[PDB]
Amino acid sequence: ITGRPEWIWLALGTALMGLGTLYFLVKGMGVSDPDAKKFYAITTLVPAIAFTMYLSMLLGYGLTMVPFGGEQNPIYWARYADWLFTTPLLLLDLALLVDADQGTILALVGADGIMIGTGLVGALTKVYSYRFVWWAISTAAMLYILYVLFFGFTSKAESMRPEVASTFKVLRNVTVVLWSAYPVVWLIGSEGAGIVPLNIETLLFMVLDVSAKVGFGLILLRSRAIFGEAE
Amino acid sequence: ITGRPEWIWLALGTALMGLGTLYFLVKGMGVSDPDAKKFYAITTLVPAIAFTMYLSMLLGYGLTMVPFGGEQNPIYWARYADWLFTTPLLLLDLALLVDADQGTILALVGADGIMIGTGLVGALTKVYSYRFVWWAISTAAMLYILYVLFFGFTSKAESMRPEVASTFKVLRNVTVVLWSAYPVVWLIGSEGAGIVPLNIETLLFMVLDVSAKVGFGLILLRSRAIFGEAE
Amino acid sequence: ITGRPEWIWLALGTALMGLGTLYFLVKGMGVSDPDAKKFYAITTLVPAIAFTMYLSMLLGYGLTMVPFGGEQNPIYWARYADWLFTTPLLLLDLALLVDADQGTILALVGADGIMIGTGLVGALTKVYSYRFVWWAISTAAMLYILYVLFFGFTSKAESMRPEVASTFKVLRNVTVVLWSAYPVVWLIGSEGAGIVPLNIETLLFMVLDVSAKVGFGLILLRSRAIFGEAE
Ligand SMILES: CC(C)CCC[C@@H](C)CCC[C@@H](C)CCC[C@@H](C)CCOC[C@@H](CO)OCC[C@H](C)CCC[C@H](C)CCC[C@H](C)CCCC(C)C
Ligand SMILES: CC(C)CCC[C@@H](C)CCC[C@@H](C)CCC[C@@H](C)CCOC[C@@H](CO)OCC[C@H](C)CCC[C@H](C)CCC[C@H](C)CCCC(C)C
Ligand SMILES: CC(C)CCC[C@@H](C)CCC[C@@H](C)CCC[C@@H](C)CCOC[C@@H](CO)OCC[C@H](C)CCC[C@H](C)CCC[C@H](C)CCCC(C)C
Ligand SMILES: *C/C=C(C)/C=C/C=C(C)/C=C/C1=C(C)CCCC1(C)C
Ligand SMILES: *C/C=C(C)/C=C/C=C(C)/C=C/C1=C(C)CCCC1(C)C
Ligand SMILES: *C/C=C(C)/C=C/C=C(C)/C=C/C1=C(C)CCCC1(C)C
Ligand SMILES: CCCCCCCCCCCCCCC
Ligand SMILES: CCCCCCCCCCCCCCC
Ligand SMILES: CCCCCCCCCCCCCCC
Ligand SMILES: CCCCCCCCCCCCCC
Ligand SMILES: CCCCCCCCCCCCCC
Ligand SMILES: CCCCCCCCCCCCCC
Ligand SMILES: CCCCCCCCCCCCC
Ligand SMILES: CCCCCCCCCCCCC
Ligand SMILES: CCCCCCCCCCCCC
Ligand SMILES: CCCCCCCCCCC
Ligand SMILES: CCCCCCCCCCC
Ligand SMILES: CCCCCCCCCCC
Ligand SMILES: CCCCCCCCCCC
Ligand SMILES: CCCCCCCCCC
Ligand SMILES: CCCCCCCCCC
Ligand SMILES: CCCCCCCCCC
Ligand SMILES: CCCCCCCCC
Ligand SMILES: CCCCCCCCC
Ligand SMILES: CCCCCCCCC
Ligand SMILES: CCCCCCCC
Ligand SMILES: CCCCCCCC
Ligand SMILES: CCCCCCCC
Ligand SMILES: CCCCCCCC
Ligand SMILES: CCCCCCCC
Ligand SMILES: CCCCCCCC
Ligand SMILES: CCCCCCCC
Ligand SMILES: CCCCCCCC
Ligand SMILES: CCCCCCCC
Repeated sequence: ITGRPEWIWLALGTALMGLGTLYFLVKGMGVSDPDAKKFYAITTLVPAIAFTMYLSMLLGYGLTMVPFGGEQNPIYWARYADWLFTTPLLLLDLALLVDADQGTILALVGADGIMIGTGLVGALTKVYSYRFVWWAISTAAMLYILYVLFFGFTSKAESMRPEVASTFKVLRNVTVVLWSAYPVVWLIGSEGAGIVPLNIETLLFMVLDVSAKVGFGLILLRSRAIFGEAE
Repeated sequence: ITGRPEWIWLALGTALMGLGTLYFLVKGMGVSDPDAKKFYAITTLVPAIAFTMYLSMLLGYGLTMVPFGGEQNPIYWARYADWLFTTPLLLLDLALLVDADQGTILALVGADGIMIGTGLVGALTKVYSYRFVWWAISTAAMLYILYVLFFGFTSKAESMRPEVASTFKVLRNVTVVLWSAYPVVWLIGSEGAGIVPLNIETLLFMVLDVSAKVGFGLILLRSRAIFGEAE
Repeated sequence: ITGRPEWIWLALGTALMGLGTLYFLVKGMGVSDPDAKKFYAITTLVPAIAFTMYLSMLLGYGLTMVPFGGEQNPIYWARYADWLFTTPLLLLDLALLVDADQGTILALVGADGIMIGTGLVGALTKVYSYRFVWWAISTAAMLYILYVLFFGFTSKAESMRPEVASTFKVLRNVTVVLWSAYPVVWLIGSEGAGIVPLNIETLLFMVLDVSAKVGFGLILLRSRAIFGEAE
């Protein structure tokens, strides 16, 4: 395990996701409100899935070698397995907060699936120049998602409770900033142009992942917006 | 890319799915009705997914070699990745049109999953005679789906709005004819008996795919059946 | 096929799932009640999926070799493909019976996904001692599911119809006993410590699978709890 310099960040990531999972699990024990239960379920599952995939990367299972540029390049494929399930759960948290219509939710989840799926294909593609074609398609799917979060959701939040409108606005802003960093790190890291070494890349993704999951969850689950308006 | 004679049909397929995706995306921009949004979301996602998988076939990612009959046989596995997601979306379009009950929708999607999954296993099976066992099981799942579309849905459409009944009937008929061709092409093509060469097989699937997705979508999204009855 | 001593149990399993599938399919033909249709759909799909995966194991497709302990160890990976889809369907049968809230259903299905997914990783892991780390995480996800079935569902059933409360209690008890055997068989069988040989392991899983699917389904589909209260 320690044979890879990036192991320290995989281990820290595993620990922080594990701790985040346990914290949300305990916190949600005292919850009976049916609406709050939905948000706790979604939000606890996110770091639990990430915990398993960080562990698989730490132990070496979630790593494969991909030939491109005349080299055997270490590619952590387990990231995409994580993201396939956790990024639509994160979007679902946002969509339920603002009572999004079903068509909009399906558009978001579908675009998200395309985003992660094409990122996976790009990560595993052996023809170097083609990796960036997949990156571009994935990034276009991301831009669609960000567009919807701003010009379909923000003006939906404003007709809702003030506490859900303010909580949505904060989580929207956190999401757009954090999620936009992922394609940049991929592009300059070992999957793309290879300018930033894998150990630093792994650190960067770990900070983004913990912030986008445990950070996000801490903000959401401390808000009164997750509860039905009750006396 | 041009090293494979079937590349021209993969390229045309990619282009037509891409163009179809953009057309539906633009067309749905001016839509606020919650019901119509569902149909636009579902129907736009279908060629978008197909676009990505056609591209993966064009660039060579979605192709693998399978030993059977003492030969290395080129198998485009990306078709099944496409179909796994797009065929239940197509069925969902039909089921929502007639306000199908939840049990029926689950039966359809489940049978569809079995249909595509067993087709994938058959496509990748190395014992030649066993490929046709999987083809038979998949075809039985197809026949179940077609049965339900006729003797569970058609008589559901008739108690609904005339515009939804007439639109459903047309899309049902398009679906049954087009979908029934797929097992025949598989059986006589490079996956099955090998009587029709891969380049012609690829052409045939491209025509079926564009018709079943973009053709289907053009009929559906031009109907007033996708809108709630409103003043 | 007969080259593997466990083939007889794979063949019997295939037959019993096939027969169970046909029986439930015929039985549900005379059903119009929308609630009952949901239970028939879910419950018929379960042995149908299991039938396909038992067949893939019989024909040899669903088997791979995994190096650990200095040996090439036969691992039937198709079990996890089965279980990935059938265990959440089984939980859905239980959850719908007691009209579980959406948050609880998502927690169950999510924990179940983690349970099966980590079992799959453990089954395919090449570092022997690490296989048991994945077994432990999977078992913890199982224990969460069993906890919810007892201390979240049982007291939900009691405020419902007596026929649904009594049917739920029986199916809950069947589920907890049968499902708890699976991690034990894995641990002592060819995936784990290797004390019980593969042919006996295969027998054990076949008895558990038929009981947990066809047995379970026979109890559920003969109950009046699956019908809406109607005059
Ligand atoms: C509604 C939304 C969910 C829409 C989803 C959007 C989605 C369509 C976007 C594209 C997803 C698609 C790229 C998934 C591809 C998975 C694939 C990378 C798995 C690895 O297999 C690739 C090659 C080795 O590089 O296998 C070597 C050759 C092997 C023989 C491969 C044969 C097995 C195939 C992988 C079977 C395909 C199954 C499905 C792709 C399962 C989806 C997995 C998940 C990653 C989407
Ligand atoms: C409700 C509905 C959705 C019901 C669904 C119906 C469904 C059950 C029908 C059968 C689906 C099943 C056949 C999927 C099999 C996928 C498999 C072909 C992927 C390729 O792996 C096959 C071999 C190489 O040929 O791998 C070589 C050996 C490798 C070590 C394989 C180990 C990895 C396994 C593939 C893990 C299994 C994961 C699940 C099958 C994911 C499902 C993918 C999708 C195609 C259904
Ligand atoms: C809401 C709930 C559903 C939550 C779900 C919980 C879930 C997160 C729990 C963990 C699931 C995760 C372990 C699935 C891993 C599948 C993996 C074993 C498939 C086989 O690939 C493993 C190695 C060979 O051993 O591939 C060799 C290297 C290859 C290059 C691998 C590259 C292809 C990757 C497999 C692509 C990943 C796609 C997704 C994992 C699809 C999920 C399949 C299913 C088994 C969950
Ligand atoms: C918890 C994990 C999260 C929130 C991950 C988010 C990841 C993305 C938004 C990834 C986006 C990518 C692209 C837009 C193109 C390049 C490849 C990706 C997959 C890194
Ligand atoms: C957009 C793509 C569509 C609508 C594809 C539909 C495909 C089918 C109905 C495929 C059916 C098959 C069988 C019935 C058995 C042989 C294998 C298949 C998968 C080709
Ligand atoms: C129809 C099949 C059923 C109901 C299978 C149930 C399987 C399980 C509950 C498996 C559990 C496992 C663990 C808890 C850890 C070890 C690995 C598994 C996957 C066997
Ligand atoms: C969105 C953030 C992307 C920028 C990442 C900056 C990383 C700087 C680290 C120094 C680069 C290491 C190069 C020498 C090894
Ligand atoms: C459902 C349509 C299946 C029939 C396809 C007919 C294809 C005819 C093309 C000629 C066959 C090529 C054989 C000589 C290369
Ligand atoms: C939950 C049941 C696990 C116990 C399984 C008992 C199997 C006993 C069979 C005898 C073991 C075979 C060892 C000699 C080959
Ligand atoms: C490819 C995996 C996509 C599914 C991820 C799980 C999250 C799905 C959330 C469903 C949202 C509800 C839509 C109506
Ligand atoms: C194996 C992939 C199956 C899921 C495909 C995505 C479409 C699912 C549509 C869900 C229909 C709603 C059922 C209640
Ligand atoms: C990884 C596969 C998980 C999906 C299995 C299919 C069963 C899903 C049942 C959905 C229950 C409804 C939740 C709201
Ligand atoms: C186009 C929608 C406006 C809100 C999205 C902001 C786009 C940020 C760009 C992210 C950088 C990705 C490379
Ligand atoms: C049995 C349901 C009647 C409607 C379905 C028509 C079946 C068409 C056969 C398709 C050919 C597949 C090989
Ligand atoms: C902790 C919840 C109480 C009900 C679950 C009973 C646990 C049975 C243990 C199963 C054995 C697995 C190794
Ligand atoms: C070796 C790099 C070749 C450049 C490929 C860039 C493609 C980016 C596509 C953006 C439309
Ligand atoms: C080499 C071909 C052997 C014939 C197999 C046909 C099987 C079809 C099954 C239909 C019930
Ligand atoms: C070779 C076996 C080494 C023992 C591993 C047991 C790990 C079990 C983890 C339970 C917390
Ligand atoms: C990680 C295993 C958890 C099993 C005990 C249940 C913890 C309490 C959860 C309350 C919903
Ligand atoms: C509760 C702490 C969980 C941390 C387990 C994984 C950390 C890796 C240590 C090497
Ligand atoms: C908008 C046109 C999209 C076409 C891109 C793929 C066509 C392949 C050209 C070689
Ligand atoms: C209807 C009987 C189904 C049995 C088919 C599979 C049994 C395997 C026989 C070798
Ligand atoms: C993006 C950083 C999130 C910070 C989380 C802090 C949570 C405290 C309530
Ligand atoms: C099956 C062929 C469909 C033809 C689509 C034409 C759409 C015009 C409205
Ligand atoms: C766990 C054993 C189940 C027994 C099923 C018998 C069904 C008869 C109604
Ligand atoms: C990591 C366990 C958290 C302890 C409880 C925190 C207050 C709910
Ligand atoms: C008003 C919300 C500001 C949140 C910005 C957080 C940036 C990481
Ligand atoms: C809305 C601001 C987006 C900031 C992008 C930051 C990418 C590192
Ligand atoms: C391909 C872009 C379509 C242009 C608009 C068509 C009329 C909505
Ligand atoms: C009355 C609907 C006829 C549609 C037939 C289309 C055949 C491709
Ligand atoms: C309902 C008519 C089906 C026609 C099947 C055509 C197959 C090529
Ligand atoms: C296996 C076929 C079952 C025959 C009908 C049983 C009574 C519904
Ligand atoms: C009162 C229900 C008892 C069911 C026990 C079944 C054990 C296999
Ligand atoms: C509730 C009793 C569980 C019995 C476990 C049996 C495991 C073989």
